[PDB]
Parts: sequence; C-alpha cells; structure tokens
Amino acid sequence: DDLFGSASWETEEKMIKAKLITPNNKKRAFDKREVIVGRRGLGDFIAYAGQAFIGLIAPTRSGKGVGFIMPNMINYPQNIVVFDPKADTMETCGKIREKRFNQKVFIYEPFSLKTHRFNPFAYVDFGDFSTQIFGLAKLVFPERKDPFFSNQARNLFVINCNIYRDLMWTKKGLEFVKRKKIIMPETPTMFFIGSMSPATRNMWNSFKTMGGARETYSSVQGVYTSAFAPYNNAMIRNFTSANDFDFRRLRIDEVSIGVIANPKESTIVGPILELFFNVMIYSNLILPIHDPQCKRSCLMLMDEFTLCGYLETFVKAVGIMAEYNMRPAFVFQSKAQLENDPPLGYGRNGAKTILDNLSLNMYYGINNDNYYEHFEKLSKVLGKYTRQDVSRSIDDNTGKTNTSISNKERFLMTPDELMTMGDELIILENTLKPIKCHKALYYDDPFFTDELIKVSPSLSKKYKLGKVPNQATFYDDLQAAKTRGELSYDKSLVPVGS
Amino acid sequence: VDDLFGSASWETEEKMIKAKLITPNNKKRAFDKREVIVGRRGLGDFIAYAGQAFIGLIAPTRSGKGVGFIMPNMINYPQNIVVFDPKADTMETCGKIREKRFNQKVFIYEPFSLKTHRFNPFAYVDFGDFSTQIFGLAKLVFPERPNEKDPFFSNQARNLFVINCNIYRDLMWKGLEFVKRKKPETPTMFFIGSMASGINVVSLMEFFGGGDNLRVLSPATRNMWNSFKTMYSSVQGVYTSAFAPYNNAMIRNFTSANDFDFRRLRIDEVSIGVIANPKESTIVGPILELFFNVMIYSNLILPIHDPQCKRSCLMLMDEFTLCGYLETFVKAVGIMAEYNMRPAFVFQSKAQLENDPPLGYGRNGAKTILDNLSLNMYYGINNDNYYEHFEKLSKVLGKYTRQDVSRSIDDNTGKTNTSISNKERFLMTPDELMTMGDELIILENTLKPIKCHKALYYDDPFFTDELIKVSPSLSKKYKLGKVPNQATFYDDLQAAKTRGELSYDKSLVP
Amino acid sequence: DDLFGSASWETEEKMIKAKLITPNNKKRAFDKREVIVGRRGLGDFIAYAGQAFIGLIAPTRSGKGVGFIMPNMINYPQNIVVFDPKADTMETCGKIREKRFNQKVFIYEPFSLKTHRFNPFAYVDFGDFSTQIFGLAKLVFPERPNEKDPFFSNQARNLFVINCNIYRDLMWTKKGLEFVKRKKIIMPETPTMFFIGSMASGINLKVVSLMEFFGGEEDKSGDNLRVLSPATRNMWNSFKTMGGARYSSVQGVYTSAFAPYNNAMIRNFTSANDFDFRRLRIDEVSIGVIANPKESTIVGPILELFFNVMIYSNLILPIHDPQCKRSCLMLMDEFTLCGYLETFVKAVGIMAEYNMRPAFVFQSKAQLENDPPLGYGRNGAKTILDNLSLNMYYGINNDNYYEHFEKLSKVLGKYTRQDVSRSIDDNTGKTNTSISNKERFLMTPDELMTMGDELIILENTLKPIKCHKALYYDDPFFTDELIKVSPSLSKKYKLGKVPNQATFYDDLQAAKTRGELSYDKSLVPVGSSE
Repeated sequence: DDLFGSASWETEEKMIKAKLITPNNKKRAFDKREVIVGRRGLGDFIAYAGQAFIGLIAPTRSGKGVGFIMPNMINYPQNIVVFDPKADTMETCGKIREKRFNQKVFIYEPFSLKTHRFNPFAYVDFGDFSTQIFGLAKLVFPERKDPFFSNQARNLFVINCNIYRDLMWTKKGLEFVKRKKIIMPETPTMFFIGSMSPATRNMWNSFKTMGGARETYSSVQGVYTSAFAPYNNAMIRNFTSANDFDFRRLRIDEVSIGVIANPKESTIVGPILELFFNVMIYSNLILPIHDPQCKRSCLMLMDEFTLCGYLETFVKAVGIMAEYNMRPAFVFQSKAQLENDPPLGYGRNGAKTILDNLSLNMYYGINNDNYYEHFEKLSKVLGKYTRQDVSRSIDDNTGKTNTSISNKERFLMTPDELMTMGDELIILENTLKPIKCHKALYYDDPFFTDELIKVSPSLSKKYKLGKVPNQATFYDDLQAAKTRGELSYDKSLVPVGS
Repeated sequence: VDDLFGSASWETEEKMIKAKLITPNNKKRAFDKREVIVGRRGLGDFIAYAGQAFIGLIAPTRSGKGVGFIMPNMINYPQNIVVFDPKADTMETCGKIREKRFNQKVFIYEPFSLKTHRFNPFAYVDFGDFSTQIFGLAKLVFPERPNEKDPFFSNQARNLFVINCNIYRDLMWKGLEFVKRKKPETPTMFFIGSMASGINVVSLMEFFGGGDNLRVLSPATRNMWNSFKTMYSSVQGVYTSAFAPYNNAMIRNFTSANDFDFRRLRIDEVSIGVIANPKESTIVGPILELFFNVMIYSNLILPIHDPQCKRSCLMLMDEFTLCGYLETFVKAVGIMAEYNMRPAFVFQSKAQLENDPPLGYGRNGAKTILDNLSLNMYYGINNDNYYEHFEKLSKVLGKYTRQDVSRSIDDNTGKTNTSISNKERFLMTPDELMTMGDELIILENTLKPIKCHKALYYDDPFFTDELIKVSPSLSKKYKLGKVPNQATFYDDLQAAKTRGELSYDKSLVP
Repeated sequence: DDLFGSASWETEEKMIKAKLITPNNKKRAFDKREVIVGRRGLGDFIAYAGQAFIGLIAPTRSGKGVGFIMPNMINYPQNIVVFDPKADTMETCGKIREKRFNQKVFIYEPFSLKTHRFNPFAYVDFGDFSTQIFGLAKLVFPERPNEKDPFFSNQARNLFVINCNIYRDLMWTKKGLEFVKRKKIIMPETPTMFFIGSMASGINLKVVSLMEFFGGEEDKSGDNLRVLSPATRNMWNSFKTMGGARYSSVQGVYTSAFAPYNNAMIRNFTSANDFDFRRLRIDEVSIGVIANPKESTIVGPILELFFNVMIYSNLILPIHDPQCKRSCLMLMDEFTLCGYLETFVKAVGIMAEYNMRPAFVFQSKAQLENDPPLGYGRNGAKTILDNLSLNMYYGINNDNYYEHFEKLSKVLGKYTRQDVSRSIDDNTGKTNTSISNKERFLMTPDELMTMGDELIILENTLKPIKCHKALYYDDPFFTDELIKVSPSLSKKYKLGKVPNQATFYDDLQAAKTRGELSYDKSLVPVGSSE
C-alpha cells in the first residue's frame, strides 16, 4: 500500500544499472574513473562513474577527510586537483600519488617560499589577443556609491599590458629598450605590470581618452595600487614569479596538484586563487575529440570550498565544465554558508546555480542543534512510507483479546535519526531513490591501508599487508611516519625562492 | 468520485482531445496543426501542443531535455525551427532530417569557425523608414542606463550613432560626386568601427563637411552635428570598445555580409541553427543580442497584414540561461505569440533564470518571461536543492479521496473485521515527483495537471525510423518500423555522427 | 450543522438585495450605471451598481479582456476612460462607443502623432494660483525617501515655481509685454512644460543666464530686475542666497526633470490640450490612453501628470454643479504597467462620491506590492486595495500563482460535510454503516486553479459567489452590438443568434483590421516635427 507514502530505499539492481556497484562489487576493476562515495563493508564500495558532479554536505569535523578526501586521494587513478588548506592531504597521500600512479606532484603554496609558481602572463600569446587582457583586467578589478575610476584603473591596466606588449614583441621596441632606460623582463609578472602600431595610436588616444589622469590621477592610481597591493608581499611576488606547470596540459600529463591556501586567514590571497582557478578551468575547454591528447580526467577535490570565498569563475563554469572531464566534488560545511553574500559566499542564486549542477549529494549527520533545519528538510526530502500500526483491546472480566491493524505514515528517516547516523550517510543521486550506506573509512579498510603501508618502511615493518591494522596504534604510527616524510610527496622538486 | 478530501485528478482524455493535445486516433495523428511534442503516453502516442502559446521546460542536469524534448521535435516539427545548439549535437544529428524530410534549407551560424554563416544587421534598412531604422538601431545599440557615470554620455552616444548614420546615408546614396575625390558600399561592423577615425583619418568636425556643408548634405544630414557639438577622445574610445569584438577574425567573418533574409523566416522552409557558448566566450553577448533583436523584430508583422508570411517558426531555446542577458526576449515574449514566433525555453531551474541580469535575467525579467509560458513541463530529479520546487508542485496537483482499510482480529476465536474509511492523499507527494524517472508533469494554464512519459526519440521507431532511413550506415544494421536494439542503437548513432552521414550539407556553409 | 464550518455561497436573495441581480434579470434595464463582473448564463449577468470600486485579480492570458474589459466597453452606458496599452480595446469598441452611445472618443497616444494633446498648464488661471503651481511643482519634483541630499531637489522645485512666477509676471502683466517686445524675448502665450524647463538655460533673445539678465553683469542698469514682481524678486533673492552661491548641481537636476520633453513625441503630446478634463463628467465622452511606461520610461512622469490632473479636475459634488451627473468608469487595465502613480494612492479614498469609478486590473497582489519603481510598495498597495469592495478572482493552473490561491482558498472558509465509513464481519457477511461530520474547503487551491472560465466574486457585504466569466464572444448580448456595427459581420452572422464559435473571433479580427469596429480616426489631430 502507498496511501501514506511510497518512499523506499533504492534497490541493488537499480544501483547496478546506475553503475554505482557491480555484480561482484568486492572484485570491481575501478576502470571507469569512479569516485568512491560510500561503502557497504570493507572493500565493498559505492562509486560514481560518468562525468556528473558530486556535492558533499559535511558539517565541521564530520569526517569528510577520512571518509571522502583521503579514500579518493589513495584510490582515484586519474589527475587530481585538491584544495589542501591544512597541508595534510598531500602530506599524507603524495607518496602514493607518485609511487602508485606515477604522477608528478605540484604544490602551490602562495604564502611560502617553498612553492610551485603560477604566472597568468605565461598563458597569453604575446607573439584574440586583447581578450585575455580584458578578462585578466576583469579579474584584477572586480565588477561591483563610487562608480567609475575603477573602470579607469582597469583601462590603465589594459594599456599597461599593451605598453609592455609594444615594448618587447616589436622589432624597434627591442632597440628602444636596448637604450638601457628600463629594466622590463622578458616575460611579465603581475607585480611588474602594477609597478608600471595603429592599435598603439588608439592606445595613445586612450592615454588621452576620458582624461582619467587629468586632475584625477591621484584617485585612479590609488585604486590601481589598492588592487595591485597583494604583490608587494614577498610570498605573493614569488608565487607569481614564474609558471612551473602548464594548466593546458592538466588533461594530458599525469599530475596531482595540491593548493595550500587560506583566504579567511588573509583576505590578500583571494584574487590570486581566483586567477589561479580561472586560468586552470579556462585552459581546458577543449573536447577530447578536438584534442585527442586531452584524454585524462581531472577530479577537483574542492575541500573546504566555502573557505575560498566568492569565485565567480566557478559560478560561470560549472554548467559547461562536465563534458571537458573537469569533474569537481565540492565539500562545504553547510549550504547556509554557500548562499551567503558575495564577500564570503556566492549569493542565493549563484549558490543555487552551483548546487543545480551536482547530481550526487552525500549527507553526513551530526547531533548539533545548529544543523536542525537542514536535516529537517533532508527528512522531508526522503519522504514517508506506509507502516502497520497494531492496537490491542482486552475485556477486563473475561480476558479475551482483540488485535487491530491499521496503516500509518512513517518518515523514511526522521530528523534526529539523520542527526545520529554516526558513520552512516545518505546518498541522493538525481535519477535514483535515496541510498543509505557507510562512510568509506580509509583507516579501517585494507583497501587503502595496504597502499599506505606499501610506500612506507615503518608501517611495512609494523603492519602486514592485507590485514586490518591494529586500530589502537595505526593512526599514531601513520602520524609518526608523516613527521619523517615517508607518506609525503617528494619535496625536493618543490622550488624555493629568495 | 468522492470529493470530500479534494477533487484532484489528471486531465481527462475528452478535455485533452478538446485542447488538441491528442486526437481520437492519436497513434495515427497527422500533425497538421504545427504541434510541438511535449510527451508521450506510449510507443508513438504523443501529447502535442497546438496553437501559439509558449512552452517552458524546467529540466535539471542529467534529466534528458535533449533526448526527451529537443530531439523529438527536431525530428518531427514540420514548420521552421531556430534552435540554440551550443554543444553541436542537435544540428549534427537532425540536419539531414531537416534537409531531406521537410525539404528545408539548413543555415548554421557558428561565429567561431571558418565554416560559418554571415549576419549583417545593415541589410534591414529602407535604403520614411530609413530614419525610423536609424532610430531603431540607435536604440538597439545604446540601451538605457539606470546608473552610469553619466546618462548624458549615454544619450549623446546614442545621438552620435544616429547622426553618424544620417551622415553615412548622406555620403552613400549626389553620393557619387565625392567618390571621385579620393582613390565598401555595403557596411559591416568593424568598417563602421572605422567610421570614427575618418575616410581611409579626417577630423570629427571638419573633413569635407561642417566649412559649410549644411546644404551640401541634405538638411538634417549635416545639421544635427551643428547642434550636437556640445550637448572626441573618450567618445572614440567608447565606440572602439563597443566595436572591438568585430576585430576578431571570427566575428569579422560573421558580420562580413549576410546570406539569409530574416524577413523571410516565415516565408521559406528553413531551419536556423545557432552555435554559441557565451559562458566560454563572454564577448558574444551583445553580438547575439543584436542577432536575436533583428531576428525577432524583423518578424513583428501579423499574418493578416502579410499573408505571404504563412509559416510558423519554433524557437528551441535550449540552454536559455547560457545565452546570458538577452533583453530581446524579456521585451518581446509578451507580444510574440500572435506573430507565430513560438519559443520553447529550456532551463535548469527557476533560480538560474532569476540570476542577476549579467549572468541571468533578473527576478523581474524572469517573472516576465515565465508569465508568458502557458504549458510548463516538469522533469523530476531527486536533489534536495529542488525540494521547495517540487513540494509546491505537489501542492498544485492537489489532494484526492482514497480508501483506508483497517482489520481487527478476535484473538480468542479468530473471526475478523474489515473496516473502510475515507482519507486524503496528495495526488503526488514531493518525493514521488522527485523520483518520477522517465515520467513528467505538464501544467497547462487552462487544464488539469497531466502526467505522462518522456517522449524519448531513441526509444520510439517514430524517430529512429527517420534517423535510420536517412543515414546509410544505419539502414544496413536496423530495419524500419521496428524498435531497434537498445544495447547498440546509441553507439551506432554516435558512429554515424562521426562520419557525418547523419549530419547535414556542410559544403554549403561559407 | 456548522461544527466544522459554515461557509456557503450567497443566495439569490442577498444578491437581489445587493442590486447585483434583479427579479427579471435577463430583462434587466441596466439603468443604474452597472459594471458587468460576471454571469450565471447567457445574457444573465451579475452587475455592480452604486459607487464602489472594483478589482480584478487576473493572471496573464486569463481572459481579463474578453471577460471584463470588452464586455463593459460594449455595454456600459456612461463615460469610459480606459487604459489601452495594446491599442486593442479601442480598436474593437470605438464605433460601439460612438454609434450606440453618441460619445465623442478621444485618444491619448504620447508616441503616435495621431493623438489628442494634454497640457497641465492649461488647467491654471494665470492673469489659488500659488496652490496649483506648487501642486504641479511637487508633481514634477516629487519627494525622495533617500534623504541623503534633498536640499537640491527642494531648490530645483523652488526654481520651477520661481520660473512660473517670472512667466506669469512677464506674459500676464502689462509692462512685461512691452519689455519682451523691446528686448526681443522669445516667449509663448500658453506655457508648456518643455519651455518651463528650457527657461533653465536663460531668457531667449542668443540666450543669457538668469543670474546675468537679473542682478548680474548683463543687467547693468538694473532695469530688467525691476520688471518682475516684488514677491518674485524676493523669491529670486532667496534662491540666489540658496543655490546661486557655491546652482551648478541644481541646473542639472532641473533640466533632467524636463528631459522627457526633449523628445519630439512628448513635445507634440504636451503642446496643446484638446479635451478639458473639467468636462469629464458633463459631456458624453470616451477616452483611451495608449501608452507603455515599461517600453519607455519617458512617458512615466507624463502619465503621472495626465491622470493626476484628470482626477483633481473632477472633485466637485453634484450639489455644487448639476452638470456633473455623468459618471466616469476608469478601466485601469494593466494597472501596474503605469508604474507608480501617487495620485491613485492619495485619491482612491475620496473620488468615490464624485462618480469617478475605477476598476483596477492587475495580475497579482504581489506585483502591486512591488516597491515604488515597479509597484506601489506594501503600504500603498494596501491603501489601494482597502478601497475595492468587489473583487473578481480568475484562476489559472500555474504554480507561480499557487500561494495566491491557497490564501484565497482559506479566505473562502470551510463547511461541514458528511462522511460514511463501512465495516463488515468477514465470516457472517453482516455489515455496518457509520456517518460522521468532517470539514471541507468551499474551494481547494487546486479547485480554484482549475476553475477554467469560472471566477470567484467577493463583495464586501456578501458571501462568496462563484459564477461564469462574462465572455463577450459567445453571448448575443454583446455580439449583437458588435455585428450591428460591422457591415460584413452583418452579412455573415445573424442578430440574436450565438455566432459560429469556430469562426466568429477570426472574422472579428478580420473586420477589425479593416477598421470597422474602431473609432473614427478622422477626428484625431495629427502633428509633424519640422
């Protein structure tokens, strides 16, 4: 009966048809670039294939790292770009990325000398020219009681880059600079642009265009400098000092990219991460049919996504990124933090645009009164099924009994039941009925601890491969081995600046 | 038939027949009312919207908007179509169908490719209507500024465009006397982008004009410049920034000439595909704005005023939110219906439509567009972010009366008792709508809710028959009239698209 | 029993007592200026008498024209002021208004040269004056809730009034005419808004500034200041102490307040005043306003004046003047399209006893509650809605309107129904029947959304009414008047019979394109810019 609802968990057959599991799931090949989202037991995983996007609504300290980030870091066989704010994911899985999958590891730490460098001017064709320049200016000066001037500063950056362009990629400009009057580089950086032929005739007309420098140079220059100020920092200047990896090969070479950043601790790094992700996403709108070399997939483990702030590039790109095998999995504390106003959010409709492009959503549960509303909604989303309710009557004189059966409604999962799942989680796929499963714990499964023990001598002496490690001492020995860099990526290839 | 708990019910067959969505013999329906397929009740048993009202399809991702709505009407619609094809699959799959089935000329506008087509907004002027055209394009190129650094510049740049167009009509018409002064006549965008430096760079207040050319150029042709000399560098900068996208060879080739007369969009049997991804290339925004402006406004004449414009044209606005800010549709959907310009908008959610005007249409613009959709299709997906959307939909379907049975046993003996009662039940609960799968809900403004199946094209031989009889690679493997094998039809169709044998006439496009 | 509710539909009794219907309703005389709002059958109408105001909450494409506007356009025997943004209502009922009611038809299309003109300065007695001038100034220069810098708008309004006093003391004085003739001052007779705005640059001779012509370097002898009145001179001194020191920002906002009048169409529409709005309740006239403020914000303020002067020119009791016995039904069709018109918010509560009877037609209560830019604000929307005593509600099956109908469902209330349950011994076959009482919505939300061509009428002093739309195209009560007017409709369709429903609307559009159902356009003045 369905009078009081028809809610139900998804069947094993439909999950097989959706390719989430296989008939012999414990012996599955993992040959469809699948992302592990849950487990039915040790080595019996639920994994998402295809190109659809994953959302993980994980409260603070709910186990997103040990149940999603670390398992896929250890298992996923294609390219990975992971957000690593605590500098622990890469420190734990880099040796696996390099030894098991044979992938070069690039670490982008803008607030440290030891980092790989990214320069956006390495992605322009100095010699659709000015399109990249205008997009870069839009990134440098964001669109927003004080209009104009900022647009004049964007024009200042426009003909700034145009001036440096004319200064090098011209045959006479080479001699003009060979007069030894300026010290411009061979390839420009953002700091250098900030410190600074009929198209150049129009550029001179722009040098006398709206008169932005006539009795109004002070304010325009002040806004320009307030925008270019992040590059007065030595760490940021070193981060933009060069470009070590070409993002146009993110789907060609076998690479793993970690980003160690924190814009909440310092609002300065915001625009640099914005530029970084914009160039990374916009360097791969080439279909594998048009470029047969771009065959690999790039899983983007956007851990601590809401900590990144407003990245409008994602809002504009999520709806078209899927077919290019740029597959992000967003992990945010809660939806409420996502919809917030631009400064620390994406707006209501922008967050809705991002969330509409997620086809698999994992829901962890914690018993916190601050997450009630959310979980309540989740309860209502799972719907109700029909249940039998038994009542009894007894004649107090004779003692005979009467049993009555009626139908009632029951939530598939009540709010407090959702809040007290512990290590269980709910999976909602767009085309499937709700699923309940266990977190793919990495430290509990030999499926991942074997890979962790393989590449480390200490764990190899302590624990045997294939056996579940002694839970009372495994994590501590893993930490002790991480202190000596046994699990970390080889840090000798990470460049160091002055 | 009890309405004690509401009277919610699906629309009856009789009322659907009266609404021309189906016929008394729907399997043998002739499709003679220019109907748009919006779902099926079975193999070849389709529900089809007649009339002139507009369709809206709220189809999320991984929902089958193309395979359930775009592809079937592409195979089936007998009149003219204008499809938005950003992924290059719809046209590359149905072009040979539009060509061979309905004898229609396929015209593909892919600005970012050599094999493209050409659109010149200048071929739409009365070479009393030339001044009207000048004012029209001046309004279409200079929009109203609610908050600018100054509205005076906006109005003055509109007036500068108008006066420059008047002077250009003056010089290009005794137009041959000045031709013999120096060493094309059909204007293009970035050659009009040079219409601010000079004849080639003469001064913007001298040259051979105003001197004393108030009478050399017919009254107002050189008179407005005498009055607008107060009420050049920044003006040239703004004009060059406006015309700069034309400097790209792609857009340059797009606006180099014109191979189609949009005033004949309802005359000749044609099919217009548009390949564009403004989310990737953000520069095509204003360009597509002018494109659709001239495509729609050049068709705003009633068929009673010109019966030669007899054909209808369905605008399959697939990925409508992708187009960006197309204020044409915001200002036009309220009057287009009576002109046989019939759009069907396809979008992922209401929120994506309500996005801010730069990347969406705004709340008020989204409401203005949604208010002109009389038939609304609802595909279901099990996504928490859509709960509020489907719950309301559930509430819109209503409640009906159902029977509730309670049994009671006398344990000492075993004799039983059955008791029935009436209870309320939502016609469809929110979580039931969320898990419809291949089903969908149609809401027509003047009808009761309709539930049906998605009109899939690979499922039904109603469409695979055409796709097979058209391409030679599929005719050998599969036969007509029979539903082909589901395990190998899609891959064979992919492979047929690889060879282009199921595409269209690529040789024609410039 | 009323334990679970007592909601019910109004009986034929109370409707008769409310004068909404009569005993011989089919043969009703229509002698109490009634507005048709519904029907219980072909030619069996529900019609509102009295002076109360009507509201029609009709979603888009829900039949407000065919069910309300066009029926009363055909039937209403008194004066009609209709809003016709699509120019279709007039095009369909003009010759009915003219031939059946002998009413002169005026057309106000501020974007077609074929239009009648309106000039607010024609409603001012120059040679009382201060009150009307200040009212017109507050109309052109309205208050702002921003309050961050209202002094500039105040001084711009002071400049407007001052310019008006200067014009009055120059063109309606005795020595001012001699002064203008001696110094060759370009100044027209009856003033227009365009000229009052152009006076910001200065007095036309070229043109020199006001600060120069009066008390400046151009007025060396000081004679040009003496020609003005002492009150105007004191106001000019006060303004020179106000804006004239440290004016540059006042002239900008002043010239911006007259920017719509740099347009040629608005210039022609303002140049004259064809119809006297003080005659709206004496002569038999029918006025059609063809504008669209959403298509162009320029006509926004113009309409604001146009309607305002129309209302306040008709605030006279019939005991003051016995010529004002004619009522004026104001078919405010597509009301929110007119944007924010303060005159309606301020005047809905006072224009009822003047026989200015508006019927507001809007798509939803939420769109009317929109903020001043595109609506009236919550408080203003409530103010307008509080003065509507008969509200018609159309239904459509559209989720965007669900919250509107749920509430309406709740407004209709619940009633008590009987519910039967059955039991049965599964062995002996003996059964049991039980009856209880339950509650039932008079109309569930989905029932209202699927009402089709039925509607709900809520009158302030009655119980809910459910009736059928007063469709004109299927009722000989209206098609008789529409076929009596067109020769070919008379050649095809017979009077007193329901026309062929498959072809009547199409043949009607055909006859309309030939202008047979339209007003005589020969009497509409035509201008030209030169």
